[PDB]
Amino acid sequence: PNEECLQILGNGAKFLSDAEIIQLVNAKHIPAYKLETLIETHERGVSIRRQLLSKKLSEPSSLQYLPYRDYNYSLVMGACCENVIGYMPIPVGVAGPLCLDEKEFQVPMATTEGCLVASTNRGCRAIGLGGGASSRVLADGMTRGPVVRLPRACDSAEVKAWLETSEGFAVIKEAFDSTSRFARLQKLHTSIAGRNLYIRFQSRSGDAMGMNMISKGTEKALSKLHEYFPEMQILAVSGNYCTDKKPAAINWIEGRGKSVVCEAVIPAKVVREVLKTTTEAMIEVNINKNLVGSAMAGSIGGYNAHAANIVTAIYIACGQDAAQNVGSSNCITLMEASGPTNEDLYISCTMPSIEIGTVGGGTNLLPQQACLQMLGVQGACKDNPGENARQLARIVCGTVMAGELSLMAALAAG
Amino acid sequence: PRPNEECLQGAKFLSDAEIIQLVNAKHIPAYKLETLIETHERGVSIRRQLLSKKLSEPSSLQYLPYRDYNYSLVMGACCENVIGYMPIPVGVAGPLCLDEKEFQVPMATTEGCLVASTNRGCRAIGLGGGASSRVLADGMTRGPVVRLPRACDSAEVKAWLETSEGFAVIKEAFDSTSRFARLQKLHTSIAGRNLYIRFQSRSGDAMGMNMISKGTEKALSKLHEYFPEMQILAVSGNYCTDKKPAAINWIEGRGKSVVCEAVIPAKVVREVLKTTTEAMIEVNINKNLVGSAMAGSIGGYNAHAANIVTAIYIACGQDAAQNVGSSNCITLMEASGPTNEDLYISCTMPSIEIGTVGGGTNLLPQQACLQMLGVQGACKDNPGENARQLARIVCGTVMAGELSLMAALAAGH
Amino acid sequence: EPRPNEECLQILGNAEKGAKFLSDAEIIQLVNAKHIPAYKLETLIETHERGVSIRRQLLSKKLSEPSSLQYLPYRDYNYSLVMGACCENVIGYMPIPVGVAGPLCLDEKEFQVPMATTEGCLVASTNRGCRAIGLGGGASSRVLADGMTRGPVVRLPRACDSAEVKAWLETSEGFAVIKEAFDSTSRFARLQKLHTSIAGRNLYIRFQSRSGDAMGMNMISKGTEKALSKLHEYFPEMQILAVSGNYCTDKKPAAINWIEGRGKSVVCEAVIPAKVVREVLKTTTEAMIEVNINKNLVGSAMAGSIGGYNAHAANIVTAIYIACGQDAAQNVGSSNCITLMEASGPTNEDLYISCTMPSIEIGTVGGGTNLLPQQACLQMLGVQGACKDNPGENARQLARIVCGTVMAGELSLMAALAAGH
Amino acid sequence: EPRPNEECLQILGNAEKGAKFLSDAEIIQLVNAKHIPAYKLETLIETHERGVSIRRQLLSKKLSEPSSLQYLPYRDYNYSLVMGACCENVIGYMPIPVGVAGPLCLDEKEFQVPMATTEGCLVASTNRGCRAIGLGGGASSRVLADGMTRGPVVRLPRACDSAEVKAWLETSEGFAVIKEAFDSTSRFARLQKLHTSIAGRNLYIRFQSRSGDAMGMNMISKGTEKALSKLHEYFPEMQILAVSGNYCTDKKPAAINWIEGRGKSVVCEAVIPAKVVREVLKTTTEAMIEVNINKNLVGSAMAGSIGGYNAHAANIVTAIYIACGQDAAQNVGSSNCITLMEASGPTNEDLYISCTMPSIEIGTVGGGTNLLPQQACLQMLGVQGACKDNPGENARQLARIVCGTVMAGELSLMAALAAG
Ligand SMILES: CC(C)n1c(CC[C@@H](O)C[C@@H](O)CC(=O)O)c(-c2ccc(F)cc2)c2c3ccccc3n(-c3ccccc3)c(=O)c21
Ligand SMILES: CC(C)n1c(CC[C@@H](O)C[C@@H](O)CC(=O)O)c(-c2ccc(F)cc2)c2c3ccccc3n(-c3ccccc3)c(=O)c21
Ligand SMILES: CC(C)n1c(CC[C@@H](O)C[C@@H](O)CC(=O)O)c(-c2ccc(F)cc2)c2c3ccccc3n(-c3ccccc3)c(=O)c21
Ligand SMILES: CC(C)n1c(CC[C@@H](O)C[C@@H](O)CC(=O)O)c(-c2ccc(F)cc2)c2c3ccccc3n(-c3ccccc3)c(=O)c21
Repeated sequence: PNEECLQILGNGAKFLSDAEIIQLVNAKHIPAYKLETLIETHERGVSIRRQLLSKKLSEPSSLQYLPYRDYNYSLVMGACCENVIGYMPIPVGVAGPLCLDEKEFQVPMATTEGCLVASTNRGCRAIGLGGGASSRVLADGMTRGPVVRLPRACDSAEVKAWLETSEGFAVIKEAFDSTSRFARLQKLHTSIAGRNLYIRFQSRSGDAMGMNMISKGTEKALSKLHEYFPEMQILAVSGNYCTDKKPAAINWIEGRGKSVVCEAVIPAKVVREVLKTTTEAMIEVNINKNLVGSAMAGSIGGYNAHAANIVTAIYIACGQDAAQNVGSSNCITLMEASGPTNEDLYISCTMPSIEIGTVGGGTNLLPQQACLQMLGVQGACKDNPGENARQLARIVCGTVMAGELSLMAALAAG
Repeated sequence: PRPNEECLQGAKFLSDAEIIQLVNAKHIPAYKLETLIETHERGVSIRRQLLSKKLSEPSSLQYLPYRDYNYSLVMGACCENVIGYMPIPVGVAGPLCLDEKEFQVPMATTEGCLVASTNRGCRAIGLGGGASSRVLADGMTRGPVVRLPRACDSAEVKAWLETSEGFAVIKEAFDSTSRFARLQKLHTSIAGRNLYIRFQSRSGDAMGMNMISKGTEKALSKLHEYFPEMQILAVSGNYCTDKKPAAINWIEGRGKSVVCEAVIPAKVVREVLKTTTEAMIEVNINKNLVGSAMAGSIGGYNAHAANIVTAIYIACGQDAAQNVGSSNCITLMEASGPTNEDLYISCTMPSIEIGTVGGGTNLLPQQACLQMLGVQGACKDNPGENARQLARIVCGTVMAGELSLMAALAAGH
Repeated sequence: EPRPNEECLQILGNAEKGAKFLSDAEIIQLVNAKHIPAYKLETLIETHERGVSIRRQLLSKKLSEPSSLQYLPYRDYNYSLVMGACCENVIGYMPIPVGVAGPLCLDEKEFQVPMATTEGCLVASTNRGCRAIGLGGGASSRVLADGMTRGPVVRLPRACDSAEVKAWLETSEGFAVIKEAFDSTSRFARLQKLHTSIAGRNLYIRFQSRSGDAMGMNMISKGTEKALSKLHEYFPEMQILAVSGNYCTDKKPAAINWIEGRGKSVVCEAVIPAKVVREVLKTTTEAMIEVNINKNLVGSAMAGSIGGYNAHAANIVTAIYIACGQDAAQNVGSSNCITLMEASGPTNEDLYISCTMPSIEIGTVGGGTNLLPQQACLQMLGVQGACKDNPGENARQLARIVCGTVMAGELSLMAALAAGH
Repeated sequence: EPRPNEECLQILGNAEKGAKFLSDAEIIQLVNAKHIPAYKLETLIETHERGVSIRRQLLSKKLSEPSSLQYLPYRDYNYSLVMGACCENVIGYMPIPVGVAGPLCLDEKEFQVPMATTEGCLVASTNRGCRAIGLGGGASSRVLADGMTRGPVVRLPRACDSAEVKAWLETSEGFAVIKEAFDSTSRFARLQKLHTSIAGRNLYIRFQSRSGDAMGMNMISKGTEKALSKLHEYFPEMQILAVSGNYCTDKKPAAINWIEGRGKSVVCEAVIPAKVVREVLKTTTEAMIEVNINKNLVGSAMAGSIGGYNAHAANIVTAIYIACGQDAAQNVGSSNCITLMEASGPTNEDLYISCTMPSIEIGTVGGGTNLLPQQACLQMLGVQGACKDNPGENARQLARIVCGTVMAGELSLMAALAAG
C-alpha cells in the first residue's frame, strides 16, 4: 500500500514489509536518507539498502555473492562505515612463530596474494633457528600539520619565532594538552613558505593511532594561537605537512607514529638449508636492489623489497587503517656478514613511520580484535599506556624483516 | 578419545581431536595435513586448534570467523596457513556520473565518514553535469638488475638493447611467453657495471605481475645468449618499481595512467559542499601543492587519494599493498565559467596498478563488487577494457573524494 | 676644468670628435643627467676599458665605502668578447685561482685537468686520486646518452583535449611533423623521442636533442618554439603558457634528470691495486667499501637524497666548470652522481670503483667558452671548440674527463674519511 | 749557460744562495732528472709569481698543444693569500666577468649586488627585477634560522646498542655533556637540538650550530670531532665510520636540508604595483600567477623535484657566490627555493611575491673571502669580514641580500616567460 504505510510508521517498521518500504522510496513518499534510524534491526536496514541498490545496477545479480547476513553491524554503523551493503571476506593466514624480544608470536595476515604468507612463514623459521630477533621503539608521536596564513611573510616569521621561545611553546602546549589526558605536545616543527606557516604538532596518543585526538588538540592549539595573532587565518587543519596517507620525506626523516628498528643474525647453516642461498649472495642482492636499485628509481624511504606486503596484510587483519600503508611501509633493509668466520647474515629493518593503534577504528570490531588478541596487544594497556600499540609496531617491524629475509633469498637463489 | 596405536590407519573416519593429538605426540609431522584432509573447511578447523595451543590466550580465535566460507578458490592460489577470514565492512558511494555512465562504487573500509564523504563528492559531480576521464597509458612493469664484469660491458648491453635489431629479438622472446605479452620501448639505467632494465607491457585485464615476470625471465635468457658473462642478480632490482615509493612510477607511469575532470557549478559548491570556489582553490594550492612541496613529497599532491584507492582495492579483490604507488595523484583546481565562479577540478594518477582477472578477483565476493561496476573478468571483444574502466572509476572516485574532503577543510568544520 | 652638459652633448653628438675629447667627470655628468645610458658605456666611449672605468666611478659614489672597488681588478682585460654576449653592467673581473690535477689516465690517454677553486686541499686531494688511478692501470669511461632538453608547459581547454594532444604526439605521423619543425631550426638539431606528462588540462612536453659541441640551451629552445608553433596549427586552442615549465629540468634538482638523463650521461670506472690503496690512499679496500656503502648509499638515503649518492662530485664539477667556461649554475644537476665500490681481483683485496653521472650539462662552444682564458683551459684538455669531423666529440670528451676527475676526487676524499684523518 | 746537474744542486743546498741564482731552464732540468719532485716547487722558489711560471713551463711540454696556456693569465696576481690556503698546483687565475644589478631595495636599505657570470642577459634581467621591486616600495626579508651542520655516521655492535646511544643523546644530561664538549672548541659554537636517525646498527647524528660570520664548515667539523670523542668515553664500542656520513648534507641534494634547514633559512617578499608589472615587466599580474603556479609548483612537481620550486634561483646564487668568495659548489643546496605569487591590493591587480630559501650556506670570513678581489665585492654590500658588535650579522645580511636578489631574478625571468 501507499497511504496506510505512512500511518503504521508514525506509531513501527516491523509491521511494514520489505517490498512496502522499498515502495516508499520509488513512489516518492519519504526520501532515501531516512533509513538508518527508521528500521529496527541493523541487518534488515542492510537488506533494504541492497534491494534498492540492485535495481540501479545493470546486473542486479551482482550482490548475490557479496555476503551480509549474521554480521555484527552494531559496532559498524555510526562508527566505521556508511551506506553498508555487506562485508568483504579477506582470507587470513598465520606466519610464525616470530621469535622477537624473547617471546614468540603467531602473526595474522589478511591477503589474497599467493605465496605471501608461506614466504613470511619461512622467514620466521630462519629467524627462529638463529636465536631470534630484537627490536626497539625509537620514537612515538602521531602528527597533524595544519597550514595557517598571515598578511605578510614578516608576520609568519614573527609567529615562527614566537612558537620557538620557551614562553610561546608553553602557551600552545597548555591548550593542546587540555583536550585529552594522553595529549602531551612534543617540540613543534615549523616551515615557512612566504606568508604561509606549516606547523607540525606531534604527540603520543596512548594506544590509539591518534589522528582524532591529535586533531582535537591541534584545533585547540590554533584557536589559542589566534588569540595572540588575530590576523592569522587557519586555511586548513591539514596542510599536508603531517604527512598523512601521502609519500613525504618529512615522515622518513622526522618519523611519524612509531619509529622502530629490528635485527637478527641468521647462522650460515640456516641461510643454506632454510633460505637455499648464501650470506654473500644475500648481501649482493640487498646492496644492488634495496639500496642502488631504489636509488636509481628515485625512491624516498622505499629501500626495501616488499615491506608493504607485510604491513598491509597485518593491517587488514588487525583493524588498522590500510590506507596508511603509504607511509607505514617506509623501510630500509640492511645486510652484512657477521660472526667469527664472516659467513653468518646480519639483517636489520628500520621503519621510522609506522602508523598504528590497538584501540579505535577497525580495532573496535570483534573479528579484528581476535587477531589483535592472538598477538597479546588487543585494547589499551592499563598499567603502561601505549605499550600494546608499541608492541604491535615491534611485531610489524619484525614480521617485515622476516618477509625481507625470505623474498631476498628467493631472488638471490634465482 | 582413542589411543594413537589404532589411529595410524583415511582422514574422514578419524576425528579432529585425534589428528591434533598425533601432532603433539609426534606420530605424524606438521606438514602432512594440508594434503591428507579432503574437506577444506575441516582443514582450517584443525589448523585453528593447533594454533590455539601456541597462544597465551587460546580463546582469541573465537570471534575470528571461518565456517561456511568458500576455501576452494583460496587454497593453492591466494593464501596459505589459512585460519579463517576477516570481514571488512563494504559501503557504497554513488551514483558516480563518469563518461555518460553511472557507477555504484563499492568501498571496503573501517574509517568512519569515508563512504559518506565520497558519496557527497559524487553528488556534487552529478549535479555539475558529470566527470570525464581518459586512459593516457597502459603497461605493467618489472625492473630486473643484471651485472656485467665491467661498466664498459654494461654500457655495451645498453647500446645493444637500444638498436632496433637488439630490441626486436628481446621483444620476440618476451612476447612468446603469452598472448597478451607485447613489449613496449625499454627503459635502461646504468650504475657502474650494474644495468637496470625496465620491461613494460600490457597484460590484458590482469594486473600483469605474473605475466610480465614470465616475459622478463625469457627475455633475460635471450640476452644471456648474446652476453654470456651477464649475471641476472635479481628478477626485480627495485626499478619496476613495485610496492615502494619511486619517482620513476610518477614520471614514466606504471599500470594505468589516468586523468579525470569536472566542473562544479558555483551553486553546487555552496549548497552541497558548503564552501566557495575561491576558498577551494586557495586550500588546494597551499595544501596539495605548496604543503606537499614543503613536506618533500614525490607524487603526493593530493588530500587523500589513498583512502579511496585502498577502499576500492580491498572491495574489488586488488592487491592492497600496491596502494603505495597506485595512490600517486596530483589534484588541481581553478576558477571556470563566464563569471569565473564555477570550480574546475582535475585528478591525474600516473600509476594505477589494477586488474579484473587473477589474484583476489578470482574470489566470488570480490567478483560481486566488480560486477556492480560492470568490469568483472576478462573482456573478450576488447582485451583490457575492463581493467581500463576500473582504473577510470578509481580516478573518478578519487576526484569525488578530493572534492568533498577539500570542501570540509576549506569551510573549517 | 669641467664644462656644461649642453657643450659635451654637441661634441659627442658630433661624429668626428667623440668621447676622446671629453674628460671622465664630463662623461659622468652626462650619465647622471640621463642623456647617456649607463649600460651602453662601451659603445659610446673610444675603448671598452674606459667604459668600465666610468661605470666603476659611478658605482663607487653610490656605495657607503667609496674605496670598495680598490682591489677588484679591471685593467688589461679583453672586454670585447664579453660585451653583448656574456655579461652586462661590467665593473671588472673576479680572479679564481686555477690549479692542475693530473695526469688523469682515462681511456688510454693522459689529461692535465684545470680546476678553478678557493677551497684548500681540493686540487691536492683530486691530484692524489689521479695518482692512485694511474698506478692502477688507468680508468675507462663511456658516454651512454647525449641530448639537452627543454620542458615547456602548454594548456588545453580540458584534460580530454590535453589527452588528445598527447596521443597525437605519440603517433608516428604526429611525431614526424613536430620533428621536421624542430630540426629545421638548426643543422645539429635531431629530435629524439618525446616524453610527455599530463596534469589535468596542462601538458608538459620534454624535447630532447643533440646539439653538436654546444651545451645546447639556446638551440633546443629555438627548436622548441618552432615545434610548438607547428603543434598550434593542428590544435588552435592550445596556449603556450611557458617555453620552460620546469620539466626540462634546468638548474633545479629533479628526479626526471636522474632517471631520463639530461645533456651527457656518463659512466667511469677503475681498479686500484691493494698495494696502491695502502701506500697512496693510506687506507684499505675493506675500509673504503664500508664507508661507501654507509655514507654514499645508506647515508644519502637517510637524508632523502635524489641523485646525491656521492661524497663531493659537486666540488670537482664546479671547479672544472668555472675553469672551462661552463655554466656553473648547472652544477645543480650536473653533479648528480652515484659512487659504487666493491672488492675485486684474485684475493678480493683490490678496489673496484665506478661513478655514474646521468646529467652532465656541458659544451665547448658558446657561452663562457668563447672567452680566451677559459679556452686556454679547454686547450689543455684538447677539447676547445667544435670538432668538425665528428660533431659533439669535444663536448663528449669533456664530459668523460669530468666523470673521471670526479671519480678521482671520490677516491681521495673517501680514503681520507675511511682512515679517520 | 745551462750548467750540469750536480753543479746546480750544490747551490740549492747552501741557504745563503738558493734557487734565485739559477735560471728558469736550469730548474726545469732539476725536475725532469728526478732530483726534486714537482709538488715541492712552491717552497724552493723565492717569489710566488716565479714559482707559478716554472709550474706552467713544466705543464706546457706535457700538453699536446704547448701554447695552450698562452691566454691563461697569471702575472701580477697576489698569490700570497692563495698558497697553502685556497689552491694547490697553481698555474694562474680564471677571470670571471663581474656585473652590477641594483639598487636592490631591501629592508629600507639599498644594495649594489655584484654578479660573476658568463651567461648573457643574466645581470640585465636581474637588474630589471631590482627596478620593479624598487618602484613597488621595496622588499622585506627575515632570517628564520642559522646553523651550519655536519652529519657523521657512527656504528655500534648492534641496533639495540645504537638505539641506546640515541636515547642517551635525547636525555637532558646526555645532550648537556655533548654540548659542553662541542662548544668548548670555539667561542662561536653553540650546539642546538641534536637530531638523530638510526639505520640498523648505524647512527647518523646531525650536529647543528651557529658559526659567527663564517660558513662554519671547519668549525662544526672540529666541534663534531670533540663531541664524538666525548661520546666515545660513555660508549667505547662505538666506531666513528666517517666524520661525514652524508647526513649533513653537504654539496648533494637532500630533503633534510629542505625540511630542517642548513646554514641560513631566509624568506623575502615584495608587492609590485599593477602599473610597474605592465610597464617594467611587460606583462600582467594574472599571467604571472598563472605561469608561477603551473611552472614553479605543478611543473617542478611533475619533474619530481625536492626543493626546486623556482625558475632560476641557482643563477643568482652562483653569480653572487663566485663574486663574493663563497663555495660555489654549495649552490646545490643553497639554491633551494620556493617562489610563490598571489594577487594583492584592493583591485586584486598588484603582484605579491615571496621567495623562501631554507638552506643558504654562506659566510663573510674564511675561504675565498680572505682574498682581496672577493673582499671588494663583499665591501660593496657592506658585509666584508666579521661583525664584532654582533657576531653573524654580516653573514646574515649577505644571506638576506642573496634571497632578495633571487626574488628579483624570479620576477624578471617569470615576466619574460609569461609575456612570451
Ligand atoms: C613475497 C612473495 C609473494 N613473492 C614475491 C613478491 C611479489 C610482489 O608481491 C612484490 C615484489 O614485486 C617486490 C619486488 O621485489 O620488487 C616474488 C617475486 C618478486 C619479484 C618478482 F619480479 C617476481 C616475484 C616471489 C618469487 C619469485 C621467484 C621465485 C619464487 C618466489 N617466491 C617463492 C615461491 C615459492 C617458494 C619460494 C619462493 C615468492 O614467494 C615470491
Ligand atoms: C575523508 C573523511 C574521513 N574526513 C577526513 C579524512 C581524514 C584522513 O583519513 C585523511 C586526512 O588526514 C588527509 C589530510 O587531509 O591530510 C577529515 C579530516 C581531514 C584532515 C584532518 F586534519 C582531520 C580530519 C574530515 C573532516 C575534518 C573536519 C571536519 C569534517 C570532516 N569530515 C566531515 C564529517 C562530516 C561531514 C562532512 C565532513 C570528514 O568526512 C573528514
Ligand atoms: C676535498 C677537500 C677540500 N677535503 C675536505 C672537504 C670536502 C667538502 O668540500 C665536501 C664534504 O663536506 C662532502 C661530504 O663528505 O659530506 C675534507 C673534509 C671532509 C669532511 C669533513 F667533515 C671535514 C673535512 C677533507 C679531509 C678531511 C679529513 C682528512 C683529510 C681531508 N683531506 C685531505 C687532506 C690531506 C690529504 C688528503 C686529503 C681533504 O682533502 C679534505
Ligand atoms: C635569466 C636570463 C639569462 N634569461 C634566461 C635564462 C635561461 C636559463 O638560465 C634558466 C632557465 O633555463 C630556467 C628555467 O626557466 O627553466 C631565459 C630563458 C628562459 C627559458 C628558456 F627556455 C630560454 C631562455 C631568458 C629569456 C627568454 C625569453 C625571452 C627573454 C628572456 N630574457 C630576457 C631578455 C631580454 C629582456 C628581458 C628578458 C632573459 O633574460 C632570459
